[PDB]
Amino acid sequence: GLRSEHREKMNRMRQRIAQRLKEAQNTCAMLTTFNEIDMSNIQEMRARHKDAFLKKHNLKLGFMSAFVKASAFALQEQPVVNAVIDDATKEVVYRDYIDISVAVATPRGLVVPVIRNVETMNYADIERTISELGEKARKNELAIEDMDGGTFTISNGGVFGSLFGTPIINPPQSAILGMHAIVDRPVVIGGKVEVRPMMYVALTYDHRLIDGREAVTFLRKIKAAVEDPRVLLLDL
Amino acid sequence: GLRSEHREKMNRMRQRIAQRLKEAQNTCAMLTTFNEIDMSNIQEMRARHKDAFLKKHNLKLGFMSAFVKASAFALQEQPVVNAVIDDATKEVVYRDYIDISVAVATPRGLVVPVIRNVETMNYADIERTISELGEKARKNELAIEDMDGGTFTISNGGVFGSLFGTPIINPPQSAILGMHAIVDRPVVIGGKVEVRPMMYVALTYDHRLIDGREAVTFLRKIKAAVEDPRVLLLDL
Amino acid sequence: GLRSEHREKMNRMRQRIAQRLKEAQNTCAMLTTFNEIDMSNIQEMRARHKDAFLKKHNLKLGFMSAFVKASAFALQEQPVVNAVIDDATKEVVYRDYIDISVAVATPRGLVVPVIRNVETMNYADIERTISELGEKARKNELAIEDMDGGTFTISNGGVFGSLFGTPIINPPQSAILGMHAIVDRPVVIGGKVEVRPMMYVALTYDHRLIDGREAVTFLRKIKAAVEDPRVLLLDL
Repeated sequence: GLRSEHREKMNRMRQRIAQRLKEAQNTCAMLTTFNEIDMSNIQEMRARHKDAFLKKHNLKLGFMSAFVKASAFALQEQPVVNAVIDDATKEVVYRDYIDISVAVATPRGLVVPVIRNVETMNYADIERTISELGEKARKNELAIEDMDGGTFTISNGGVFGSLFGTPIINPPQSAILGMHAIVDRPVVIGGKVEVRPMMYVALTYDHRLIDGREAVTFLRKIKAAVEDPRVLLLDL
Repeated sequence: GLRSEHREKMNRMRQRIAQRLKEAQNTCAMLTTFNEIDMSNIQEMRARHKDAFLKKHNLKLGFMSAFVKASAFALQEQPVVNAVIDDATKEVVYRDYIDISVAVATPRGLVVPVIRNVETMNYADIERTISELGEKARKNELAIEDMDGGTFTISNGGVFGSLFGTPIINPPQSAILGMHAIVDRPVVIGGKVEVRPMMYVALTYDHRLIDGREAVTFLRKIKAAVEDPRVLLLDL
Repeated sequence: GLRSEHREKMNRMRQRIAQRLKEAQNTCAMLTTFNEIDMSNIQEMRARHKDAFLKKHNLKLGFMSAFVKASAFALQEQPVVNAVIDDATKEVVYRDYIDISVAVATPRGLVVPVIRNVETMNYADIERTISELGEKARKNELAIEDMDGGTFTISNGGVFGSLFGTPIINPPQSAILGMHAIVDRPVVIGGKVEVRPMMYVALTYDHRLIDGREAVTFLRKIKAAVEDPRVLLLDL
């Protein structure tokens, strides 16, 4: 055999990132709750609205916008999940606005832009902002003010094939949604086993501020808004 | 868009609750292990003993009592899981008695009464105590001595539709059982795919005191006692 | 009812173990990601190569060696997962060698020997080392130098029937693989529901050093190497 232990020194900013990551766990009391979403409806919608959508808006219709809009609706329903707890003053600051940070992928790494005031956006606007920030961040010119102060987060581990896992809360928030890969699985529809494209979804919430019942109902609201997008119009 | 950050100050007791919650994680070394329970037998039992049980005892036959009794049996089998570790004296205090705290739901919130000395109770007694405490706590007159000093806990996230998640240990204990919603899922019975009502069950245990093998065997014991209630009579 | 709280004092070494266990969580930023592995191929291989393998090597062909070799291949593919982070000097020490610690079961308890330089071993060598250490540790004569300094770990909760759970990183490492019990489950093969022997696999990684994408790809690499062992020969 052989032995060798070459090494590299940790730079300043990576050390800062590690310290911040540990502070995130040492500040919040994190727990996770899982659920499954039937992705048939979104796939069926996009597989026929993609062509006309591409012609109209010069954009590709992914399913990220549906999740972003559903999460925005769920947050609007339950303000507490949109709030954050500040220990420096012993105050639970609420927020009337809602902006969401979505992770984008670059060969150099992954970064998290922010979508400002998502409550007034359609699917087209969300997709356009996502594409604009994904091409703007592909080149390194992404400034701090486009990454600062998200209230809620959506993490994408699905594109790499994970089944389900526990994400970690980005410091200045109270929750994070972690999506995962879509897999064909057998499910029971109307008392009969059937094959559908399903995906597990995991939510991590700060148990100090958000009760377990609140987190579970919030996740079920996201599920309801993603399975049948027409729920968004009914304000149901 | 618009921005507004109205806020509310955290009261004394909620701050104390948050501090206690963080102390719970900073004291124990928590891990989780999951399993699945086939709920066919309990449903079939209650769907035909409900009427005569209601006439005899003036009570509704839920499946909470079955889980409470099965957990009591499992705890009696493995004393270590019923013990707690005291850092203030460096002693692992065992307990010959067994009392279990079960979470009840109220519109104002959720609270956790205690069932004293569950080892000598039938299903009828457990159901009667649960109903009595659920109606007594519906009105606010629930005193401290009815909530102090549980050795083991059963958490109910199922009624809200969660699939599975990781609960957090109530401070003065070594484990907690978290039930979840019952869903019809395809399973393999005798080499053939079949549809049954299943439910995921999660156990969180303090890894300092309880070994992984012990936790897994304890969870399997609960599964065995809940799938086939006649195991309780055999002392098997 | 009755009450009694006899107790036993925690000895020195068990207290040290608990302190080390808590230090493990307070040092690393741990997260978990899960996946499922189709175990048909390994079962089919061993169910017909077992007899000739037993005659040739006087050994029983388990599936532990396949997992050990697949994990070694995955580690060799991604050096960062094999590295560890040292806070005492602010350096990320890499390792050109690879040794793996595998948990063995004894009636007195469970212990974790080490397999040195697994990158140059076949299935036969890994099985022989596992058997030798399992019989050597059955008797208490297992020295420290046979347990010190593993770079990666494989934990066995399957033999006790667990479905899936979150293991805890052994201090001087950056990841741990936790296997679980094999269960027959319905899966979709070529658009049609089918019954196969499956098993959930969980990876716990230190989020300070290993990115989520890296962990997910590493787990998928293990899955690819275990489902089709011929991937090992192709260096694919």
